[PDB]
Amino acid sequence: SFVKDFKPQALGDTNLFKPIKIGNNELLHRAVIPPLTRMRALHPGNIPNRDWAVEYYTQRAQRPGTMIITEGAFISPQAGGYDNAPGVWSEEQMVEWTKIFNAIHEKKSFVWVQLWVLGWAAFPDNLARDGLRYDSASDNVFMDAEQEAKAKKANNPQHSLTKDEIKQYIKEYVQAAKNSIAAGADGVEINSAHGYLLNQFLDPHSNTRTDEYGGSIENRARFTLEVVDALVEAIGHEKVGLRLSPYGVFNSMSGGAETGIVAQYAYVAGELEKRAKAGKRLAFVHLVEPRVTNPFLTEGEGEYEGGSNDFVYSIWKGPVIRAGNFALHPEVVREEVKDKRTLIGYGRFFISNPDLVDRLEKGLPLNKYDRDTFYQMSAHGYIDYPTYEEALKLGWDKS
Ligand SMILES: Cc1cc2nc3c(=O)[nH]c(=O)nc-3n(C[C@H](O)[C@H](O)[C@H](O)COP(=O)(O)O)c2cc1C
Repeated sequence: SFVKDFKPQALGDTNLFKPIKIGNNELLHRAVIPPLTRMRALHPGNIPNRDWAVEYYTQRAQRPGTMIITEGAFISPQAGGYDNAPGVWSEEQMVEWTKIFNAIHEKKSFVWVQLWVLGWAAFPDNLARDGLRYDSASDNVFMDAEQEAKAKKANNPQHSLTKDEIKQYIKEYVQAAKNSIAAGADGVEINSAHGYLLNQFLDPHSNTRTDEYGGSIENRARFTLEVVDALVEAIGHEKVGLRLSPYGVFNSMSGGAETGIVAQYAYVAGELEKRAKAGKRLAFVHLVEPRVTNPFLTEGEGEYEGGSNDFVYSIWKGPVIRAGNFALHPEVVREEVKDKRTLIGYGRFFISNPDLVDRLEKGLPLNKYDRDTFYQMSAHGYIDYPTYEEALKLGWDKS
């Protein structure tokens, strides 16, 4: 069915539908598909689903000039920990990724691959199964109760990365970025948000190191900046974007309770723009909004008013994508896009509406999303959401 008490608003007379150039890509509009894990990848091998992947993406790449940011993908075996999330380190993985990339392109849309590294968010059992470590910045702070229960049951303790293992992850980043480009992706996105490894180093609560990787705004931000600097040399700055979540609390991150949280992030921005002046300006900066501090909280739940993302605009002068409870607040997006370099990432509503863009343009009703199939091994709740026409044919009230 459609969203019940939702009063849609046509957004075609806004900047959301004005073209803009991101990297080498020329989008026909500014409503992007943010990275979304759906757990349909095949085990073993973390192979992208060969039965439904192309169809799912293809349905979403229907409105021409759309920028699609893929589900997070592990850059390596030690970077993962989820059996059904896809990888981007093997041939078997890349063969299926090329098919995907082609279909999106055939529909005249673009595709950026999110490079993923779990850190303490990965299941220790899975890693221990395959003889892998349970990595993280520190080893005297854990994610949560069950995460430590799992870790010990499987006798796979949290391991503080050495400077050499940190370098190894950087190797793995470059390579994954190359195979993504080599396979035909328009560029990659560095996931340095939602509490995964990179964020785990940025954050003062999770990072209690004393070396060159801990102890100061400069040191915490070091691992993140070294990936940006490594990927920029391997595939070029206009094929590299960074995703951050300043006020995120997901996966045990500090957020607005950390009095120095803003200073930590203003520092990352300042350095990104520094490089921008040196010619090397990243394709974008993706920003998860405080509106949502936890993706698995209903729209409206986990809203942080004590903080804002606006400060980034003062430092970074490039394109900035914003994701966070925008679908049901067109009146908010209206104001937000009045700014000239801002894109809106729609997540939960891009799952249920493969034709979201047109619905957004025309202020047409939205399809309710089924929270239960987000992470299901099924095609249902995956590729079977109907477009407006079909919902009308189904009679989701209007026959
Ligand atoms: C099913 C699901 C999976 C997600 N997977 C990822 C992920 O792989 N990486 C990422 O950084 N964000 C992920 N997100 C967060 C989205 O990118 C987006 O920021 C979030 O849904 C908030 O926007 P919304 O209100 O439009 O959904 C996910 C969200 C959902 C609901």
